[PDB]
Amino acid sequence: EFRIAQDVVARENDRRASALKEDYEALGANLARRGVDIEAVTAKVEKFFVAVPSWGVGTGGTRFARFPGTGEPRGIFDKLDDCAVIQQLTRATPNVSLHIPWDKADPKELKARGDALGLGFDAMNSNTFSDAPGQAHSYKYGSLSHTNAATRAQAVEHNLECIEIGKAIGSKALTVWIGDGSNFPGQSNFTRAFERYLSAMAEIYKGLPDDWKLFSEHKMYEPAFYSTVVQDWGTNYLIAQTLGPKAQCLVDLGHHAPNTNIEMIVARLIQFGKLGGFHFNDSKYGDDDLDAGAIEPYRLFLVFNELVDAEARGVKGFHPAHMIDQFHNVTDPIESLINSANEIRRAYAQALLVDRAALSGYQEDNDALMATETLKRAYRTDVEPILAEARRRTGGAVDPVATYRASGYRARVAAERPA
Amino acid sequence: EFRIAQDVVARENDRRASALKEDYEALGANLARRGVDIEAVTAKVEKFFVAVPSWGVGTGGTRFARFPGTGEPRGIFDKLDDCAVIQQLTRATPNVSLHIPWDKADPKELKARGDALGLGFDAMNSNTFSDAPGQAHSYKYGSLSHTNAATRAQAVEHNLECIEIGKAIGSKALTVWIGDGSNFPGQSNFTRAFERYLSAMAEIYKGLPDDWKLFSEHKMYEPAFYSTVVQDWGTNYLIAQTLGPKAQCLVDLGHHAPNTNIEMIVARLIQFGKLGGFHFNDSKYGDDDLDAGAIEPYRLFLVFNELVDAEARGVKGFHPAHMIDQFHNVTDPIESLINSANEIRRAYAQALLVDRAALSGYQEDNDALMATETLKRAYRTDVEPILAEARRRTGGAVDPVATYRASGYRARVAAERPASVAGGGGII
Amino acid sequence: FRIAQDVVARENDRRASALKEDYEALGANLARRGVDIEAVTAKVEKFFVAVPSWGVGTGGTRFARFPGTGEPRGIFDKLDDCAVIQQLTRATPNVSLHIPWDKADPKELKARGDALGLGFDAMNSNTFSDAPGQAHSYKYGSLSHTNAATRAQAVEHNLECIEIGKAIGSKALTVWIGDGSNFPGQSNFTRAFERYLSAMAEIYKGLPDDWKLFSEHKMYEPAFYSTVVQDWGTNYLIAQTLGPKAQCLVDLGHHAPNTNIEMIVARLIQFGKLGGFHFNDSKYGDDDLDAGAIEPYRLFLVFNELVDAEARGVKGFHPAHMIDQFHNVTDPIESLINSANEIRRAYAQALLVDRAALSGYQEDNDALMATETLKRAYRTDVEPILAEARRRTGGAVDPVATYRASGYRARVAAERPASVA
Amino acid sequence: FRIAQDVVARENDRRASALKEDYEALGANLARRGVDIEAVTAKVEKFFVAVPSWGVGTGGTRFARFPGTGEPRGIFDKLDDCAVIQQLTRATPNVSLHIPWDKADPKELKARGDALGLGFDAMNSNTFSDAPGQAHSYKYGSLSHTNAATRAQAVEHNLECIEIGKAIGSKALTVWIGDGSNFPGQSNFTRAFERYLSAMAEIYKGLPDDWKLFSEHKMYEPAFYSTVVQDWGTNYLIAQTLGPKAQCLVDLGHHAPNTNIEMIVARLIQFGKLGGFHFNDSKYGDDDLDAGAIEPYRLFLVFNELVDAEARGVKGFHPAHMIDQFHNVTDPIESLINSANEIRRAYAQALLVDRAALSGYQEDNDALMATETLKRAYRTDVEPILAEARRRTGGAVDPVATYRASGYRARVAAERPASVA
Ligand SMILES: O=C(CO)[C@H](O)[C@H](O)[C@H](O)CO
Ligand SMILES: O=C(CO)[C@H](O)[C@H](O)[C@H](O)CO
Ligand SMILES: O=C(CO)[C@H](O)[C@H](O)[C@H](O)CO
Ligand SMILES: O=C(CO)[C@H](O)[C@H](O)[C@H](O)CO
Ligand SMILES: [Mn+2]
Ligand SMILES: [Mn+2]
Ligand SMILES: [Mn+2]
Ligand SMILES: [Mn+2]
Ligand SMILES: [Mn+2]
Ligand SMILES: [Mn+2]
Ligand SMILES: [Mn+2]
Ligand SMILES: [Mn+2]
Repeated sequence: EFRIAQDVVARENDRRASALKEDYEALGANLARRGVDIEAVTAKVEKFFVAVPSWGVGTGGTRFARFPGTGEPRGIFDKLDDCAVIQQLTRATPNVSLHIPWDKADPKELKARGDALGLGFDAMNSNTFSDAPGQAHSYKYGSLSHTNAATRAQAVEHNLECIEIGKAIGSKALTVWIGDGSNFPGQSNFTRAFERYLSAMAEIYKGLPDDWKLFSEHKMYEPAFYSTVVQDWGTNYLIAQTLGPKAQCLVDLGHHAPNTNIEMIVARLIQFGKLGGFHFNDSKYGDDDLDAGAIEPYRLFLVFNELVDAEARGVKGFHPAHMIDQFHNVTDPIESLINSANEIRRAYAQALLVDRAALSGYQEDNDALMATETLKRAYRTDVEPILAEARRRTGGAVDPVATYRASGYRARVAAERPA
Repeated sequence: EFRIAQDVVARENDRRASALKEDYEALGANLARRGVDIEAVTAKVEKFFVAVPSWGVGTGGTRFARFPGTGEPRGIFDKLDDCAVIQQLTRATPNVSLHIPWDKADPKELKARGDALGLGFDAMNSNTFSDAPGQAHSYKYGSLSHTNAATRAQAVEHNLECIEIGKAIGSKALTVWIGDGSNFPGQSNFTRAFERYLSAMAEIYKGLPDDWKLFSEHKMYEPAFYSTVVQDWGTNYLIAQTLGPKAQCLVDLGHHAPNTNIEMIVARLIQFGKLGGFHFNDSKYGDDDLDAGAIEPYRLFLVFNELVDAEARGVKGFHPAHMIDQFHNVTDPIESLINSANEIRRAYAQALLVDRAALSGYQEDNDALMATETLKRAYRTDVEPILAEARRRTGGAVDPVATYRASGYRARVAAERPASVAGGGGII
Repeated sequence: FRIAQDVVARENDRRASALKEDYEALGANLARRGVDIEAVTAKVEKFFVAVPSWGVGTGGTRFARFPGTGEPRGIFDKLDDCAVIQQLTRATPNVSLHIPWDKADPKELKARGDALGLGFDAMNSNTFSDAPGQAHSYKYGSLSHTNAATRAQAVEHNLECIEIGKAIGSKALTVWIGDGSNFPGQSNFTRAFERYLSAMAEIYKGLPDDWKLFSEHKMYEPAFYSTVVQDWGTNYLIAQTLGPKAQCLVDLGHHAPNTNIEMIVARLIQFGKLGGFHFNDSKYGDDDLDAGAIEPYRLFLVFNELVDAEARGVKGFHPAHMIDQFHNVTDPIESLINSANEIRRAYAQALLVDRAALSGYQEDNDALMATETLKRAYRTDVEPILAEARRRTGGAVDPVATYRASGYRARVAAERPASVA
Repeated sequence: FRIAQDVVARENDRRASALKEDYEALGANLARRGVDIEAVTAKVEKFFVAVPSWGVGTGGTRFARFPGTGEPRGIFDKLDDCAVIQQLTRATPNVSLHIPWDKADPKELKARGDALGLGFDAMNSNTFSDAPGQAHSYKYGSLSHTNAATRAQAVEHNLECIEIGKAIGSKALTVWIGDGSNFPGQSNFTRAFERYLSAMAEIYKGLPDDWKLFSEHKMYEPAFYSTVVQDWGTNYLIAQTLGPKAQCLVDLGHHAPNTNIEMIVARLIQFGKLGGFHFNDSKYGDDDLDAGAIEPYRLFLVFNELVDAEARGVKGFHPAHMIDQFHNVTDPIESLINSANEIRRAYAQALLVDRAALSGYQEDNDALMATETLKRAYRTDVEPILAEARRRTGGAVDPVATYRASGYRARVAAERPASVA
């Protein structure tokens, strides 16, 4: 089934075919003059996939308010339908990231709906940062690192339940992000809290399938405003190293202190084999969770530069999980996810254009200016023609958002869904 | 009416009177050696008041979750009852700051309850950063600076109603904080958006009584994550200067960029007569809204040092409004507000101890070390005996939190009020 | 000609074919977007940014300085090097001088400038360091120093900068001082600012009718607790207090972490106090790195505000543009060349924004299409436009490549002795 | 004795009465709190922090240096000044040397220290600046430089620092380098780190059995885009990779804005890699200001983690403590005196925390009482304890007051030639 009529996609592609051909051939010639085969780039671009968050499909909110749009998805099933649109048009988001209990539903049915829509499932995400009605023990003061044994046990059990749901739908990993920390100095004993967390995570690791990975996600602050147990990549490394080979670190771009060189963290984790994956988004102040690349596109390019370099250096067994973790508070969630996915492919595409041989020589000779200009020659390249062509060739739209709007999908779901 | 039994307050004071006497006399002796009359300090401390937020007595939350405790207040009347407890035990929070429409209710009943509890009302707070039921225009894309004329008018009308409610209950000011801003470059035109805001505020200004003040509150970010119309004190000054004499700037401690020298902003606003008031709280990362002084007590003291210095050299009827703006997500709201009000008086008391004459000399001599040590000599002084004696002398408790727990108030209201349920904040 | 014309010719010819292909390709793409590439190029070749005299020599940190070969011996050598930057980029016809660093006979300075085809931008005073034979030290401040005689000495220095500037063609004085404190209590915030205001008022009195006085704010460094002119708020208060000739200068790296700098620019323009810019890039503090090397989009967003001002028809809006950078690990001339290029790049992209469409998306609160309208311009590779603008005006298609081909650095290295103490 | 004993005695007697009153009052308050003031004073008397040789001279920024009078020139003058701090505070018996700044015949250094009653803490290498005659420049790095010969030169310099240290009684080498990049792409993060690790392994081999090697992380400066040893995470990787003798040194002002530093301290202690501390305070960057002059509570919280660690009896816990500050606008000796004082103040308050009560409130999630339990200790004015500790150990009740009364600064000013006067 196709959420967006195929005739609309065809019509909107034909409407832009002429211009695209000119832009693509123009870029192809320019790249050839630079010794790059544009076909080789497009080929890799159409293979780059990033998972879409179920929680990004509906309108998000802040601690102050939530302003829903029309046709808000009623549950995980409506969310999957909307995710299908993103994948149909960008062809870059074949897998969906689920969050439990937000997306709790019959696993078998989730699998059926996913298969019918042509969608897969990425890492599962546990939730012990909020209480569910009728919950025996509250996570107000923590979960996996809570002082109360029963509360930790409950948190662990919930994570095991997430694993069970994931196994039913085809997921192969569990991402653990908790709000555990303190809001006041002295409230928590930093070391003891971390010891409890490590002990609890060891129990989850014990119940982790051998064809699964366990991802721990660090965050400097929020919901905890004084200290957070898994506060940065340093603590995260200690966790992954301590737990085992199947445990790795997940880097969410917006979870770092102001001015942090995030691309270096990525490099460090790769070198020591603990870079499990990414949670893509952009920010300017805190964990803003804005559309990827909308604030600092160069930074996004530099992160991918490290990923591509890893391959170039011959790093092996390197297959980071890529996921978008965003909240869309003032835009059509589907549109933002579409352009965010496009932006991630944009950064990846530019990273592929870096002349590694040239860069290597400038680094060795300490020619900083030419080294940075070598990175810029790649970043400054407008790879949109490649992104559009990759989409067109794989059943997607030349201009996803334009086709999305031309289809009238939002008004359609608005009529189908309550207000 | 006494929310907390007088016998309990008396009992809990007698239990600690002996130790207090010793500490107070020791401190009095130390201050005397320093040429300071402990009695003069206590006399001023007894008269220092800071407004408590009504939204502060209820458990707060984050965008990820809210964990309500037992006996959560149902509405403004329950909240007023709880604020009465903070005032009775600390004697430092006689006025409550209301937020509309969270606390909307009959002005006669509000004023009636306040009077019976011995509570007054500080500045009113308007809410155009959220949508209420039946609202004709959404504030999703802004309010006073929204591109839609009808929306701006609706926001203006709401503020005018806030002034109306405040006039009926004895309030003398309106504080305006909005989330207006953008999450993406290009979404808003910085200039046009600010021009729209100024024009809307002008209409609100026209509705201000002659003895009222309009406080605009800046904030770097949240809920807007790319730009905010009233992002800092610079824009805030432009606003106040543009609107008029009754318009001044409100400084919320946790609303500044990382590493900002906040005490300097206070000085600058005072110098140009635009320091409307304060929103006290503490933080480490963003607008954490934590208990005042719990993270950086020295910074709080330094802010009060600017306030006391201005006071010491008599300036333009200088009387900024002091208010606490905090959310308590992991403690008993009443206890945190009690100790936060205490910390504010603590910083004030310490600022009073600064030898202004000596500091002035060291500043003119460019003796940086002695100048900073002059400040530290005051700050390092443990003024707790003063704070406790000030409380004891005015009908308060020597140890407020201790007295609060001994009274069993929380267990009491928990039994009278419906049980609560945890859930999310507005993440989805 | 600092750089041989035959070299510039040879290097341009070697790249003419590729430029033609890229420019014409870009031209067609722009035409399809309703934009005339010729109109963009015509404006780009006229965008100028002043080159800092202090940026031509290698810079350093409080830890060390690593000079390269052929470091300029004085201001005259610096002007010679600035001539290279202008000849190759054609985007830096004016130089910004710093007194006393560049103190010399005004007549000679002017003669060298005219000979090289260079002009002079705003003068820069220096009361953040002590010069020989000074009666009072600026250790504890200058224009805001508690000692009246020290403030007077600083005022006199600024007036002298104005006299030098008048003689050489300058029409503005930029004032940046380190005045502030490293400890709470060391300074009375208000009295220190009042002293500063009194001093600046005197300097203002020495301003010719057609001159401007620019005060430059900075959050910290050299002062590490408080700085008198710490941010744009205090800066606005200064400009408004002083008068019509007093305006604010914004140095990109002088703001608190995460500050929305483009908004400050918009605010100052709205109230007519945006005197000019000090361009550079940074990641941590006032790093003074090559413009656009760290955050190119932010640079573009700043220019988006500058172009919007013209779009909105702001009157008498002629901000001064100056590069304020230090080059610690690269050939200063090469960094200044590419930095000037980056600035023209951000400017050109700002010119490509479809303001009509943008205006529509803003009014309809279509945040996604509004930001995409900005991105469509920013994502455009305008390098061909920059290169064509240079070709037409006597510059180099690839400035740094041409600079390296000329062997200029090696030449001046043999002419200039390295300082030994 | 640098300071006349009669002056110390006279200034102590002058303030003995008030001290007795305050100490006794504090003793009674603590008594009521179940604490023996005598036990606290006894521990404070034994808390020592290394004074940096580079701390007694006036510091500066990249913009300027404003030397005071009697500036110490060379290590011998510096040791004489350091002796004044130790004599008056009795809290800084050991000095931290920096090579080559303090290079001199080891025998003479040892002799001079013994004569002044001063020992030597960790040695400090310097490959972040170039020395005269140096074969290879550290402009683009040192231990992680791409040029093999440059790395070898840096390794040898470090080995030389160990040799000097062994001769004077030092038992550790602290390695802080500016290695990094100012531009994206300039360095390959991983390869640069691999080169550093290989270089440090060589240095590690020259370590005696009883020596420690400390690596000090820093977010930025002098490198403004990336730094090889940028944070504690990379620092942990280094220490763990090198071996048991390698540990991490934490300099308070070397972290990103808002970083929870006390947590990093706890984490390093838990994994046995907390080598030591570099004390100072800051507000913006690596300001290197007097310890506790900006954020005294943060300093207390760091000591809370240290005192707790001992309370828990953690293994591998025995951190070195050193002051690493620069004094740009004060008498360096007075600042080091009051900084050492602040450090003992924070230590003393940490000793007052009721660990049993705290533990209870932590287990019961009573956040308010847990934090108040810390505040009850922090709010306590321990100055009487600090003053008494000094008085009882040969120091001054009021160090700075005694220092000024002695007229020391004027004395050395008359013995040492200033650049101009
Ligand atoms: O980033 C995170 C919270 O800050 C986690 O990944 C969450 O699970 C995700 O954002 C959904 O709330
Ligand atoms: O600080 C504020 C929001 O950040 C405003 O004062 C609010 O009105 C107050 O905090 C209540 O949410
Ligand atoms: O930016 C500044 C100092 O931070 C001023 O403009 C200086 O005068 C300039 O950078 C030269 O040092
Ligand atoms: O802190 C450091 C430099 O930032 C190192 O410890 C230095 O060796 C010390 O500060 C002396 O410059
Ligand atoms: Mn995430
Ligand atoms: Mn997040
Ligand atoms: Mn507030
Ligand atoms: Mn707030
Ligand atoms: Mn500048
Ligand atoms: Mn600067
Ligand atoms: Mn250090
Ligand atoms: Mn340092």
